[PDB]
Amino acid sequence: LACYSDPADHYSHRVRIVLAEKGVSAEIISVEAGPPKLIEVNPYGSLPTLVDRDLALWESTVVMEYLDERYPHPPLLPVYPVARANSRLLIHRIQRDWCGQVDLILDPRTKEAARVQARKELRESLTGVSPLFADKPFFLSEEQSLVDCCLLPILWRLPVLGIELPRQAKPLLDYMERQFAREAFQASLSGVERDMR
Amino acid sequence: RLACYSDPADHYSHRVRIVLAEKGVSAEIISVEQPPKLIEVNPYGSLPTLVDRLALWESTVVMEYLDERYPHPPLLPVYPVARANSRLLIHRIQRDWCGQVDLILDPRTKEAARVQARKELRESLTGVSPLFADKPFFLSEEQSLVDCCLLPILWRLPVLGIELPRQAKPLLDYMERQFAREAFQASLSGVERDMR
Repeated sequence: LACYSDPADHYSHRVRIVLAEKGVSAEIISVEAGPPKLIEVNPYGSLPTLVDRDLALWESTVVMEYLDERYPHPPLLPVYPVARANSRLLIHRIQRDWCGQVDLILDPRTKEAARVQARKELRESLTGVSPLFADKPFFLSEEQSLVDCCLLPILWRLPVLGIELPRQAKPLLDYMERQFAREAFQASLSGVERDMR
Repeated sequence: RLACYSDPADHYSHRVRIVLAEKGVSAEIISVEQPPKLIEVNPYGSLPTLVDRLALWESTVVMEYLDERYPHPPLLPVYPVARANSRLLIHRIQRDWCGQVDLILDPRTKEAARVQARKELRESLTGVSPLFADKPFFLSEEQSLVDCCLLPILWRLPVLGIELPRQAKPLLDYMERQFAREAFQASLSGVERDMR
Protein backbone atom coordinates (compact mmCIF):
# COMPACT_ATOMS: atom_id res chain seq x y z
CA LEU A 1 0.00 0.00 0.00
CA ALA A 2 1.50 3.29 -1.19
CA CYS A 3 0.34 6.89 -1.66
CA TYR A 4 2.05 9.27 -4.06
CA SER A 5 1.60 12.60 -2.29
CA ASP A 6 2.55 16.21 -2.81
CA PRO A 7 3.76 17.24 0.62
CA ALA A 8 2.68 20.83 0.00
CA ASP A 9 -0.75 19.94 -1.49
CA HIS A 10 -4.01 20.27 0.41
CA TYR A 11 -5.65 17.53 -1.73
CA SER A 12 -2.82 15.14 -0.83
CA HIS A 13 -3.24 16.28 2.79
CA ARG A 14 -6.86 15.10 2.73
CA VAL A 15 -5.79 11.55 1.95
CA ARG A 16 -2.98 11.59 4.51
CA ILE A 17 -5.58 12.55 7.14
CA VAL A 18 -7.90 9.68 6.16
CA LEU A 19 -4.98 7.22 6.26
CA ALA A 20 -4.01 8.49 9.71
CA GLU A 21 -7.61 8.26 11.01
CA LYS A 22 -7.81 4.65 9.82
CA GLY A 23 -4.44 3.80 11.36
CA VAL A 24 -3.14 2.61 7.98
CA SER A 25 0.58 3.01 7.44
CA ALA A 26 0.93 3.46 3.70
CA GLU A 27 4.29 4.07 2.12
CA ILE A 28 4.07 7.84 1.54
CA ILE A 29 6.07 8.67 -1.62
CA SER A 30 6.60 12.45 -1.74
CA VAL A 31 6.34 13.95 -5.23
CA GLU A 32 7.10 17.62 -5.68
CA ALA A 33 4.40 19.57 -7.58
CA GLY A 34 4.33 19.04 -11.35
CA PRO A 35 8.41 9.98 -11.29
CA PRO A 36 8.11 7.11 -13.84
CA LYS A 37 6.30 4.72 -11.47
CA LEU A 38 3.50 7.25 -10.91
CA ILE A 39 3.02 7.88 -14.61
CA GLU A 40 3.01 4.08 -15.19
CA VAL A 41 -0.01 3.53 -12.86
CA ASN A 42 -1.74 6.89 -13.43
CA PRO A 43 -1.33 8.31 -16.90
CA TYR A 44 -2.69 11.67 -15.63
CA GLY A 45 0.23 11.99 -13.21
CA SER A 46 -2.10 13.60 -10.66
CA LEU A 47 -1.62 13.72 -6.88
CA PRO A 48 -2.56 12.10 -4.62
CA THR A 49 -2.50 8.62 -6.17
CA LEU A 50 -3.12 5.54 -4.00
CA VAL A 51 -1.74 2.15 -5.12
CA ASP A 52 -3.18 -0.97 -3.38
CA ARG A 53 -1.37 -4.01 -4.74
CA ASP A 54 -1.92 -3.37 -8.49
CA LEU A 55 -5.00 -1.07 -8.09
CA ALA A 56 -4.34 2.65 -8.74
CA LEU A 57 -6.78 5.32 -7.66
CA TRP A 58 -6.67 9.08 -7.89
CA GLU A 59 -8.99 12.08 -7.30
CA SER A 60 -8.99 12.81 -3.56
CA THR A 61 -12.73 12.08 -3.23
CA VAL A 62 -12.43 8.68 -4.92
CA VAL A 63 -9.45 7.75 -2.78
CA MET A 64 -11.06 8.93 0.51
CA GLU A 65 -14.26 7.03 -0.13
CA TYR A 66 -12.28 3.86 -1.06
CA LEU A 67 -10.33 4.09 2.18
CA ASP A 68 -13.55 4.65 4.20
CA GLU A 69 -15.18 1.59 2.56
CA ARG A 70 -12.07 -0.66 2.63
CA TYR A 71 -11.13 0.16 6.26
CA PRO A 72 -14.46 0.59 7.97
CA HIS A 73 -13.30 1.60 11.48
CA PRO A 74 -13.60 4.39 12.54
CA PRO A 75 -16.38 5.36 10.13
CA LEU A 76 -15.79 8.70 8.44
CA LEU A 77 -19.33 9.04 7.06
CA PRO A 78 -22.77 8.67 8.63
CA VAL A 79 -24.80 5.50 8.32
CA TYR A 80 -28.18 6.58 6.87
CA PRO A 81 -28.68 7.77 3.24
CA VAL A 82 -29.86 11.36 3.92
CA ALA A 83 -27.10 12.17 6.38
CA ARG A 84 -24.52 10.61 4.09
CA ALA A 85 -25.78 12.72 1.18
CA ASN A 86 -25.64 15.79 3.37
CA SER A 87 -22.00 15.05 4.19
CA ARG A 88 -21.18 14.52 0.53
CA LEU A 89 -22.97 17.76 -0.37
CA LEU A 90 -20.96 19.63 2.29
CA ILE A 91 -17.74 18.26 0.71
CA HIS A 92 -18.98 19.58 -2.67
CA ARG A 93 -19.78 23.02 -1.16
CA ILE A 94 -16.32 23.19 0.51
CA GLN A 95 -14.76 22.35 -2.84
CA ARG A 96 -16.81 24.89 -4.81
CA ASP A 97 -16.78 27.83 -2.41
CA TRP A 98 -13.52 27.42 -0.40
CA CYS A 99 -11.08 25.13 -2.22
CA GLY A 100 -11.45 27.12 -5.43
CA GLN A 101 -10.28 30.20 -3.53
CA VAL A 102 -7.39 28.29 -1.93
CA ASP A 103 -6.25 27.06 -5.35
CA LEU A 104 -6.40 30.59 -6.84
CA ILE A 105 -4.43 32.05 -3.95
CA LEU A 106 -1.70 29.41 -4.12
CA ASP A 107 -1.34 29.34 -7.95
CA PRO A 108 1.76 31.45 -8.81
CA ARG A 109 0.00 32.38 -12.10
CA THR A 110 -3.00 34.08 -10.50
CA LYS A 111 -3.01 37.85 -11.05
CA GLU A 112 -2.49 39.72 -7.79
CA ALA A 113 -5.86 41.53 -7.88
CA ALA A 114 -7.60 38.15 -8.21
CA ARG A 115 -5.43 36.65 -5.42
CA VAL A 116 -6.31 39.53 -3.12
CA GLN A 117 -10.04 39.19 -3.86
CA ALA A 118 -9.89 35.41 -3.33
CA ARG A 119 -8.34 36.01 0.09
CA LYS A 120 -10.99 38.55 1.02
CA GLU A 121 -13.83 36.22 -0.07
CA LEU A 122 -12.39 33.18 1.69
CA ARG A 123 -11.78 35.14 4.92
CA GLU A 124 -15.33 36.55 4.88
CA SER A 125 -16.91 33.18 4.09
CA LEU A 126 -15.04 31.36 6.88
CA THR A 127 -15.94 34.13 9.30
CA GLY A 128 -19.61 33.84 8.17
CA VAL A 129 -19.80 30.06 8.83
CA SER A 130 -17.97 30.29 12.18
CA PRO A 131 -21.16 30.33 14.32
CA LEU A 132 -21.92 26.79 13.07
CA PHE A 133 -18.84 25.55 14.96
CA ALA A 134 -20.26 26.56 18.35
CA ASP A 135 -22.55 23.61 19.05
CA LYS A 136 -21.02 20.51 17.41
CA PRO A 137 -17.43 19.32 17.99
CA PHE A 138 -16.82 18.50 14.31
CA PHE A 139 -18.08 20.31 11.24
CA LEU A 140 -21.88 19.84 11.40
CA SER A 141 -21.16 16.52 13.06
CA GLU A 142 -20.61 14.79 16.40
CA GLU A 143 -17.83 12.63 14.94
CA GLN A 144 -14.77 13.25 12.76
CA SER A 145 -15.83 12.77 9.15
CA LEU A 146 -14.60 13.13 5.59
CA VAL A 147 -15.99 16.70 5.78
CA ASP A 148 -13.34 17.52 8.41
CA CYS A 149 -10.71 15.76 6.30
CA CYS A 150 -11.42 18.31 3.51
CA LEU A 151 -11.64 21.31 5.82
CA LEU A 152 -8.60 20.80 7.98
CA PRO A 153 -5.97 21.10 5.21
CA ILE A 154 -7.43 24.50 4.24
CA LEU A 155 -7.56 25.79 7.81
CA TRP A 156 -4.01 24.54 8.48
CA ARG A 157 -2.91 26.72 5.57
CA LEU A 158 -4.51 30.03 6.66
CA PRO A 159 -1.13 31.62 7.47
CA VAL A 160 0.36 30.65 4.05
CA LEU A 161 -2.85 31.90 2.40
CA GLY A 162 -2.40 35.25 4.13
CA ILE A 163 -5.59 34.98 6.19
CA GLU A 164 -6.03 35.76 9.86
CA LEU A 165 -9.52 35.17 11.17
CA PRO A 166 -11.14 37.80 13.38
CA ARG A 167 -11.90 37.30 17.09
CA GLN A 168 -15.61 36.87 16.33
CA ALA A 169 -14.67 33.63 14.58
CA LYS A 170 -13.72 32.08 17.96
CA PRO A 171 -15.89 28.93 17.48
CA LEU A 172 -13.97 28.12 14.31
CA LEU A 173 -10.62 29.02 15.90
CA ASP A 174 -11.51 26.69 18.83
CA TYR A 175 -12.36 23.92 16.34
CA MET A 176 -8.89 24.44 14.81
CA GLU A 177 -7.21 24.29 18.22
CA ARG A 178 -8.91 20.96 19.12
CA GLN A 179 -8.51 19.45 15.68
CA PHE A 180 -4.88 20.34 15.09
CA ALA A 181 -3.99 18.72 18.45
CA ARG A 182 -5.55 15.34 17.61
CA GLU A 183 -3.13 12.46 17.14
CA ALA A 184 -4.40 11.52 13.68
CA PHE A 185 -4.11 15.07 12.37
CA GLN A 186 -0.58 15.43 13.78
CA ALA A 187 0.29 12.14 12.09
CA SER A 188 -1.04 13.36 8.76
CA LEU A 189 1.31 16.37 8.48
CA SER A 190 4.10 16.35 5.96
CA GLY A 191 7.38 17.98 6.82
CA VAL A 192 6.56 20.90 4.51
CA GLU A 193 3.16 21.29 6.20
CA ARG A 194 4.62 21.24 9.72
CA ASP A 195 6.89 24.12 8.72
CA MET A 196 3.86 26.22 7.66
CA ARG A 197 3.13 26.98 11.34
CA ARG B 1 -43.17 14.35 -1.62
CA LEU B 2 -40.12 13.47 -3.82
CA ALA B 3 -39.46 16.07 -6.49
CA CYS B 4 -36.63 16.99 -8.80
CA TYR B 5 -36.11 20.49 -10.14
CA SER B 6 -34.61 19.72 -13.56
CA ASP B 7 -33.34 21.63 -16.60
CA PRO B 8 -34.97 19.73 -19.48
CA ALA B 9 -32.11 20.69 -21.80
CA ASP B 10 -29.12 20.01 -19.58
CA HIS B 11 -27.08 16.78 -19.47
CA TYR B 12 -26.44 17.03 -15.70
CA SER B 13 -30.19 17.03 -15.04
CA HIS B 14 -30.56 14.23 -17.61
CA ARG B 15 -28.21 12.08 -15.46
CA VAL B 16 -30.54 12.34 -12.50
CA ARG B 17 -33.67 11.75 -14.66
CA ILE B 18 -32.08 8.47 -15.84
CA VAL B 19 -31.37 7.36 -12.26
CA LEU B 20 -34.91 8.28 -11.15
CA ALA B 21 -36.36 6.26 -14.01
CA GLU B 22 -34.04 3.27 -13.35
CA LYS B 23 -35.10 3.19 -9.69
CA GLY B 24 -38.83 3.54 -10.45
CA VAL B 25 -39.24 6.01 -7.62
CA SER B 26 -42.28 7.96 -8.80
CA ALA B 27 -40.49 11.41 -8.53
CA GLU B 28 -42.27 14.72 -9.52
CA ILE B 29 -40.19 16.30 -12.28
CA ILE B 30 -40.32 20.04 -12.13
CA SER B 31 -38.99 21.69 -15.28
CA VAL B 32 -36.89 24.84 -14.87
CA GLU B 33 -35.85 27.11 -17.77
CA GLN B 34 -35.74 30.45 -10.36
CA PRO B 35 -38.81 29.02 -8.54
CA PRO B 36 -38.91 30.38 -4.99
CA LYS B 37 -39.25 26.89 -3.45
CA LEU B 38 -36.04 25.98 -5.28
CA ILE B 39 -34.13 29.05 -4.06
CA GLU B 40 -35.61 28.40 -0.58
CA VAL B 41 -33.96 24.95 -0.32
CA ASN B 42 -30.99 25.56 -2.63
CA PRO B 43 -29.59 29.09 -2.41
CA TYR B 44 -27.23 28.39 -5.36
CA GLY B 45 -30.33 27.80 -7.52
CA SER B 46 -28.51 25.07 -9.42
CA LEU B 47 -30.09 22.19 -11.30
CA PRO B 48 -30.76 19.40 -10.73
CA THR B 49 -32.04 19.75 -7.19
CA LEU B 50 -33.81 16.92 -5.41
CA VAL B 51 -36.32 17.74 -2.66
CA ASP B 52 -38.35 15.58 -0.24
CA ARG B 53 -39.61 16.02 3.31
CA LEU B 54 -34.18 16.64 2.16
CA ALA B 55 -32.60 19.11 -0.22
CA LEU B 56 -29.77 17.92 -2.43
CA TRP B 57 -27.97 19.18 -5.50
CA GLU B 58 -24.91 18.40 -7.64
CA SER B 59 -25.63 15.47 -9.91
CA THR B 60 -23.13 13.06 -8.29
CA VAL B 61 -24.48 13.79 -4.79
CA VAL B 62 -28.04 13.22 -6.01
CA MET B 63 -27.21 10.05 -7.96
CA GLU B 64 -25.43 8.40 -5.03
CA TYR B 65 -28.22 9.38 -2.60
CA LEU B 66 -30.73 7.72 -4.94
CA ASP B 67 -28.59 4.59 -5.23
CA GLU B 68 -28.29 4.31 -1.41
CA ARG B 69 -31.89 5.24 -0.60
CA TYR B 70 -33.55 3.04 -3.24
CA PRO B 71 -31.42 -0.07 -3.63
CA HIS B 72 -32.97 -1.79 -6.66
CA PRO B 73 -31.67 -2.07 -9.23
CA PRO B 74 -28.15 -1.48 -7.89
CA LEU B 75 -26.35 1.16 -9.97
CA LEU B 76 -22.96 0.66 -8.31
CA PRO B 77 -20.86 -2.40 -7.52
CA VAL B 78 -21.10 -3.96 -4.05
CA TYR B 79 -17.45 -4.25 -3.14
CA PRO B 80 -14.98 -1.43 -2.39
CA VAL B 81 -12.50 -1.94 -5.21
CA ALA B 82 -15.09 -2.14 -7.98
CA ARG B 83 -16.98 0.79 -6.45
CA ALA B 84 -13.77 2.87 -6.46
CA ASN B 85 -13.19 1.91 -10.08
CA SER B 86 -16.69 3.11 -10.94
CA ARG B 87 -16.26 6.35 -9.06
CA LEU B 88 -12.91 6.94 -10.82
CA LEU B 89 -14.55 6.29 -14.23
CA ILE B 90 -17.21 8.88 -13.40
CA HIS B 91 -14.44 11.37 -12.52
CA ARG B 92 -12.58 10.65 -15.79
CA ILE B 93 -15.80 11.01 -17.81
CA GLN B 94 -16.39 14.34 -16.09
CA ARG B 95 -12.86 15.63 -16.59
CA ASP B 96 -12.19 14.43 -20.15
CA TRP B 97 -15.59 14.21 -21.83
CA CYS B 98 -18.03 16.42 -19.92
CA GLY B 99 -15.47 19.24 -19.93
CA GLN B 100 -15.59 19.11 -23.74
CA VAL B 101 -19.37 18.95 -23.84
CA ASP B 102 -19.60 22.00 -21.61
CA LEU B 103 -17.04 23.88 -23.70
CA ILE B 104 -18.97 23.19 -26.94
CA LEU B 105 -22.30 24.29 -25.43
CA ASP B 106 -20.99 27.39 -23.64
CA PRO B 107 -22.21 30.49 -25.54
CA ARG B 108 -18.87 32.23 -24.81
CA THR B 109 -16.69 29.64 -26.63
CA LYS B 110 -14.95 30.71 -29.89
CA GLU B 111 -16.38 28.67 -32.80
CA ALA B 112 -12.84 27.52 -33.70
CA ALA B 113 -12.47 26.23 -30.09
CA ARG B 114 -15.80 24.38 -30.45
CA VAL B 115 -14.45 22.68 -33.57
CA GLN B 116 -11.36 21.61 -31.64
CA ALA B 117 -13.33 20.33 -28.69
CA ARG B 118 -15.55 18.33 -31.08
CA LYS B 119 -12.43 16.72 -32.62
CA GLU B 120 -10.93 15.90 -29.20
CA LEU B 121 -14.17 14.38 -27.87
CA ARG B 122 -14.83 12.46 -31.10
CA GLU B 123 -11.32 11.00 -31.08
CA SER B 124 -11.38 10.17 -27.38
CA LEU B 125 -14.72 8.37 -27.66
CA THR B 126 -13.43 6.53 -30.75
CA GLY B 127 -10.28 5.49 -28.86
CA VAL B 128 -12.40 3.94 -26.09
CA SER B 129 -14.97 2.32 -28.45
CA PRO B 130 -13.21 -1.10 -28.40
CA LEU B 131 -14.00 -1.47 -24.67
CA PHE B 132 -17.71 -1.56 -25.58
CA ALA B 133 -17.19 -4.89 -27.36
CA ASP B 134 -16.17 -6.60 -24.09
CA LYS B 135 -19.15 -5.91 -21.79
CA PRO B 136 -22.78 -4.93 -22.53
CA PHE B 137 -22.63 -1.83 -20.30
CA PHE B 138 -19.64 0.46 -19.92
CA LEU B 139 -17.04 -1.79 -18.30
CA SER B 140 -19.88 -3.58 -16.53
CA GLU B 141 -22.30 -6.47 -16.81
CA GLU B 142 -25.13 -4.29 -15.43
CA GLN B 143 -26.40 -0.72 -16.00
CA SER B 144 -24.61 1.61 -13.57
CA LEU B 145 -24.08 5.22 -12.62
CA VAL B 146 -21.21 5.21 -15.13
CA ASP B 147 -23.77 4.64 -17.93
CA CYS B 148 -26.04 7.29 -16.40
CA CYS B 149 -23.24 9.84 -16.86
CA LEU B 150 -22.32 8.66 -20.33
CA LEU B 151 -25.75 8.36 -21.99
CA PRO B 152 -26.67 12.07 -21.75
CA ILE B 153 -23.42 12.94 -23.59
CA LEU B 154 -23.96 10.28 -26.26
CA TRP B 155 -27.58 11.30 -26.76
CA ARG B 156 -26.28 14.84 -27.51
CA LEU B 157 -23.66 14.01 -30.15
CA PRO B 158 -25.82 15.41 -33.01
CA VAL B 159 -26.50 18.73 -31.25
CA LEU B 160 -22.81 18.83 -30.31
CA GLY B 161 -21.92 18.51 -34.00
CA ILE B 162 -20.12 15.18 -33.54
CA GLU B 163 -20.49 12.17 -35.81
CA LEU B 164 -18.67 9.01 -34.67
CA PRO B 165 -16.77 7.11 -37.37
CA ARG B 166 -17.75 3.53 -38.36
CA GLN B 167 -14.58 2.46 -36.52
CA ALA B 168 -16.53 3.20 -33.32
CA LYS B 169 -19.11 0.45 -34.05
CA PRO B 170 -19.14 -1.17 -30.57
CA LEU B 171 -19.94 2.24 -29.00
CA LEU B 172 -22.55 2.92 -31.66
CA ASP B 173 -24.09 -0.51 -30.91
CA TYR B 174 -24.06 0.34 -27.18
CA MET B 175 -25.93 3.58 -27.97
CA GLU B 176 -28.54 1.67 -30.03
CA ARG B 177 -29.29 -0.77 -27.19
CA GLN B 178 -29.18 1.84 -24.43
CA PHE B 179 -31.36 4.46 -26.11
CA ALA B 180 -34.12 1.87 -26.58
CA ARG B 181 -34.14 0.74 -22.93
CA GLU B 182 -37.35 1.59 -21.05
CA ALA B 183 -35.75 3.70 -18.31
CA PHE B 184 -33.63 5.77 -20.64
CA GLN B 185 -36.68 6.39 -22.80
CA ALA B 186 -38.63 7.49 -19.70
CA SER B 187 -35.85 9.91 -18.75
CA LEU B 188 -36.12 12.00 -21.94
CA SER B 189 -37.61 15.45 -21.82
CA GLY B 190 -39.43 16.89 -24.83
CA VAL B 191 -36.49 19.22 -25.43
CA GLU B 192 -34.13 16.20 -25.46
CA ARG B 193 -36.35 14.27 -27.87
CA ASP B 194 -36.10 17.29 -30.24
CA MET B 195 -32.30 16.77 -30.24
CA ARG B 196 -32.66 13.66 -32.48
